[PDB]
Amino acid sequence: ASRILLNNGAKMPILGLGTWKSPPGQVTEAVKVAIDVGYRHIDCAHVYQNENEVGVAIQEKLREQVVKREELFIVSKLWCTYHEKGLVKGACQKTLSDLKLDYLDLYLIHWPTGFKPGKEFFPLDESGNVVPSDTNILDTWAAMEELVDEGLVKAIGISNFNHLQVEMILNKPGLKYKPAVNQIECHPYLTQEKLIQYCQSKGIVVTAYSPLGSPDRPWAKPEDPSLLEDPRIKAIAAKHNKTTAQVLIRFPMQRNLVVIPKSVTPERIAENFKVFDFELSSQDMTTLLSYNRNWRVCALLSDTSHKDYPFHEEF
Ligand SMILES: NC(=O)c1ccc[n+]([C@@H]2O[C@H](COP(=O)([O-])OP(=O)(O)OC[C@H]3O[C@@H](n4cnc5c(N)ncnc54)[C@H](OP(=O)(O)O)[C@@H]3O)[C@@H](O)[C@H]2O)c1
Ligand SMILES: NC(=O)[C@@H]1C[C@]2(NC(=O)NC2=O)c2cc(F)ccc2O1
Repeated sequence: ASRILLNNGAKMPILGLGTWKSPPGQVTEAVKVAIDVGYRHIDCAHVYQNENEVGVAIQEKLREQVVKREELFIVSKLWCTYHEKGLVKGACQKTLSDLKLDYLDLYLIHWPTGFKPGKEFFPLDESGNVVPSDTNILDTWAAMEELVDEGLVKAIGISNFNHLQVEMILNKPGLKYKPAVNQIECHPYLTQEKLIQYCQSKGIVVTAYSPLGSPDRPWAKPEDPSLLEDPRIKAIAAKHNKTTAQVLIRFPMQRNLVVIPKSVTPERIAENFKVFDFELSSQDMTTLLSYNRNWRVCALLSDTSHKDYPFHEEF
């Protein structure tokens, strides 16, 4: 099936288009192509600095009647410098304005770490450390709950939350809405079995980010492992007459995950959508799971000192 049911009773497309690092001069055409070929979920964020250009694409395709607003599933995220109760609404509203939407289908707390508010996304002290916010995740969650009750967003969720942090929200006194989604890094080198099982056990849908191992990540190094070039994964793809990327996308789909590969290349945008026509075997799935090495693309390395830094815990 192409959509998964969320605990808010809305349906979410299991395949979306990622937009981190998509250049502003290329992302409007990328999102136009993606909607033309069938994508109905766009993953965005204010920190990516391209929401205006994403929005231009969405609005044109609504105008052209290629799609209806109800058929789209648009996702954005609250940056770390906006965890303050009094800043959350304006951050959401700026995203809405830029995307030229009147609601978001899903708004996520981007990280459990809150940072000092201000112009800088990574505010630093004179010694180079990121300056934190004294706001805690539970008060940030209540501010997200307000957004639902104001009609700005249909669902709220979290991202890069470890199992104890998810539990902290689930156990929040006075909890009004559970998180619908936990968006986390997930691919054959970081298979996340524990955190996924916990989230699914609670009714929280997991979205897999960097599913191709983010080969365009700014800090990539030639000696890092490469999913797209892994000959073991290439061999599974060849067996199935699909590309390696297509296997990497289908793999989380069969774990009941949502997945959000990024591309600004039209050919690849289309390739990446052609994953509803084949099935990996259970053996294939277990083999791909065996490649785990707890290798992370996104570990927020500039702020491992934060109280709420998520990746010291084992999961
Ligand atoms: N919540 C968070 O903290 C968080 C963190 C990281 C990512 N995310 C989200 O997850 C999305 C996906 O993760 P990501 O951007 O890190 O990386 P990714 O989707 O794993 O990999 C994107 C890279 O793969 C290339 N690529 C795409 N399709 C390909 C194909 N079929 N064959 C060969 N290469 C292909 C892209 O190139 P081209 O673009 O040149 O075609 C780009 O260089 C992000 O864009 C963002 O929306 C969220
Ligand atoms: N270093 C990290 O782990 C994160 C990753 C990350 N990419 C992403 O999609 N979400 C993120 O937060 C990102 C994006 C940025 F625009 C800037 C920094 C940045 O850092």
